[PDB]
Amino acid sequence: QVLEGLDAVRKRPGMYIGSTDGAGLHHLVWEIVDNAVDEALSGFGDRIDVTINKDGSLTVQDHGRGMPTGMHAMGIPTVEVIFTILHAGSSVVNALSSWLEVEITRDGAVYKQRFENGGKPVTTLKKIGTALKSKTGTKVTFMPDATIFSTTDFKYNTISERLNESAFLLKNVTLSLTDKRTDEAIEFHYEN
Ligand SMILES: Cc1cc(C)cc(-c2cc(NC(=O)[C@H]3COCCO3)[nH]n2)c1
Repeated sequence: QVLEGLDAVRKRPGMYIGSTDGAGLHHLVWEIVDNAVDEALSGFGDRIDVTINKDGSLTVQDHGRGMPTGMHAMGIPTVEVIFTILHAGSSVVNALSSWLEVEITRDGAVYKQRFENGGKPVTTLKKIGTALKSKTGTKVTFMPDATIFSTTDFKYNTISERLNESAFLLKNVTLSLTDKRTDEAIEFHYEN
């Protein structure tokens, strides 16, 4: 198993997300959402909020355990390793984004790391604030690289359908979509 940098993804994006059109663009969304969904499947967090931001970026927030806030080797944050080392999901999105921010909440603290220009870290994982001890979760916001995708316009209906389906499969978890470009909004939740 050979590890690679994010440059490898950028030179061969089709190999990881299939294409660089609308389908490939939305694959980025699926990757980030599936992480939140996987966490909820394990029973952590009961709502997953997706927001299409006005600047074109997209936000996914869950209330699971939060990504690891600890250190890897050489003082490098565990989360930075996940977002910058290709084990060939998260790193792929980061590599194909002009910028990405990840915010982690756990143990009364709120941490944040920011990446730019294809996943280059411009900060470390720094504590930016505090929260209630019970509050946990992960928030990821990314701006897809316009120099890679033929379209960077997220389609509300496409994402809405995918979240609806994810909600039906999860059960007892609320999935929401909010379009800040049009003020459109919707929520999905299926009981059992
Ligand atoms: C939106 C999004 C994006 C990413 C990369 C991870 C996650 C995420 C990851 C997790 N859970 C974890 O990372 C687990 C990993 O095992 C220790 C406890 O935390 N919940 N949510 C959510």
